[PDB]
Amino acid sequence: GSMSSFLGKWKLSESHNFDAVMSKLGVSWATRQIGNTVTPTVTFTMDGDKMTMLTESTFKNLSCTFKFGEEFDEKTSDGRNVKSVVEKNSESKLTQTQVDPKNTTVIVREVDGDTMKTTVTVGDVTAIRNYKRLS
Ligand SMILES: CCCCC/C=C\C/C=C\C/C=C\C/C=C\CCCC(=O)O
Repeated sequence: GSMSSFLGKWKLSESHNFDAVMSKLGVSWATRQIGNTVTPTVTFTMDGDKMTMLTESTFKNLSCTFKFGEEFDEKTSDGRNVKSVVEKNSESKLTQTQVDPKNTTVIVREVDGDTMKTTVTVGDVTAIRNYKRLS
């Protein structure tokens, strides 16, 4: 219920054009390289009206918890302090916009069966990241 398809765990399987989006984010060379190697595992759980998305890689394990529509501060993996809002588009889709003062990153995550497609957009640049559902 409310993001039922999002519940559970997810491992990255493919990433296309990701160095473009986060060169544009000014992510350092070194953190970008790690971004291009590691395959995070994100977990969602819905807990009442608050959803939590945990990301686990060898780099960092970050997690954050949000109401939909409700702005909230966040530290990104790379280290930018951003103001985020996650909107519910549908039951199989949500959209996390991330505002720092240099750029705004929009992150569409969309569940379709065993795939969650994560589209990441900074201005005119776009990367797509697919996660295969675990178990
Ligand atoms: C612990 C984080 C692991 C991710 C890779 C590590 C570093 C990459 C560096 C910067 C990434 C910065 C911005 C990209 C914005 C959103 C990506 C999350 C999409 C997803 O949910 O796939």
